[PDB]
Amino acid sequence: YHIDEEVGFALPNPQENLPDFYNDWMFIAKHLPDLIESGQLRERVEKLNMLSIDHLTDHKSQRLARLVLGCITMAYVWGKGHGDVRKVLPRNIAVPYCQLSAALELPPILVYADCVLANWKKKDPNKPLTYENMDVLFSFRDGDCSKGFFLVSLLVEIAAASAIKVIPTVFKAMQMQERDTLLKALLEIASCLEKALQVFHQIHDHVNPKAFFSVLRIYLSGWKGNPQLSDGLVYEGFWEDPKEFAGGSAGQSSVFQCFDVLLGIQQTAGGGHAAQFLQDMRRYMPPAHRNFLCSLESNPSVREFVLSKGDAGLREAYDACVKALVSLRSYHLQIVTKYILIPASQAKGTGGTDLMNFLKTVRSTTEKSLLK
Ligand SMILES: Cc1ccc(NC(=O)Nc2cc([C@H]3C[C@H]3C(=O)O)ccc2N(CC(C)C)C2CCCCC2)cc1
Repeated sequence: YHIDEEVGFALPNPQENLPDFYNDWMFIAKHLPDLIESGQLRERVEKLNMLSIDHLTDHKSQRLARLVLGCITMAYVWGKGHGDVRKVLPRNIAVPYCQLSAALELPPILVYADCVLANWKKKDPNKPLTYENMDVLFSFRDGDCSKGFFLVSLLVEIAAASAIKVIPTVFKAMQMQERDTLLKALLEIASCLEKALQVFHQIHDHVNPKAFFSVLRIYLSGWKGNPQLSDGLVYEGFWEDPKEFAGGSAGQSSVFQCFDVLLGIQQTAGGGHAAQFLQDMRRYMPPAHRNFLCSLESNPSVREFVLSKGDAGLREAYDACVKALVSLRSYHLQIVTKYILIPASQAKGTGGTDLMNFLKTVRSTTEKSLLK
């Protein structure tokens, strides 16, 4: 399922340099701030040779190439970020990008798995995974707080990895009827989820709201229900008609969904808009991680097991997990207020109110699953 013990859904030790064959791509991606500002970004993209993807032969080089092409694509479409957009992606980016995206089974737009899960390095390999020892590989504009937003997102993923590695213990304990082992597992998950909540606080240290809202959000925006590209984007030379794809959001994280699925909280049940969105966002996750979520829904229910045993210790450990999720969602809502709602007050579903209502629906659905 391509889940790492240490960093979870994050790509371990991402690749940083492509083969020299792709130098022309890497130069543009590494210089987005200068090229966007000077107005050379679009000219440089339009001057690119067509580069075959046949020199990208392992998962790490393909993932780096997707991140490179994805950042180039956002810079090309959105430009300087003030409404002068391009609705046609030139063939010499669109064709290799779409081919690579098909091989990796991801849509041809920058997604969370590119610009967070694969967009990072350790400064010192001998030091731990702390903010001070980490950097991103690509940013869009000087002052866009991309390092802070991407790395804090990644730090939440790494924190969650401590809980994700316990999930097999949970199902093995239910299968083997190991009550004490299951109780310890559920409590360990809840403890890790509250430590993940502590990581959330780091966003205030590294991301300021004006920069995030007015700059970074622009470059992460997509072309699904977006009035600036109402029919989607033309991937020139690959598909004739434009296609719509959503921009990035926290709902693309597998961490956002996997614990609800583990605990039997049915966030994708029904035809409601929140459910449909979370189902649709699975298409924006790496296929192995989609598969992991699907396997969790097919396993015997943790929730029915705990409810069937007349075990107040099991129910409370389960409830500790649920409350931890509820806290996480509530802090998530505070982030929406500080980083979106308030900056806005001075694309369909992108509106801060729609984002707010979505998280409130999710948090309510989580609260409903409390046993007592
Ligand atoms: C392409 C792309 C897509 C997404 C992202 N990373 C992002 O969105 N992180 C995020 C955003 C919001 C706010 C805007 C509203 C939302 O999108 O729901 C709240 C919380 C978070 N996390 C932890 C934070 C403390 C940084 C998320 C919360 C769920 C688990 C992962 C981290 C980066 C690039």
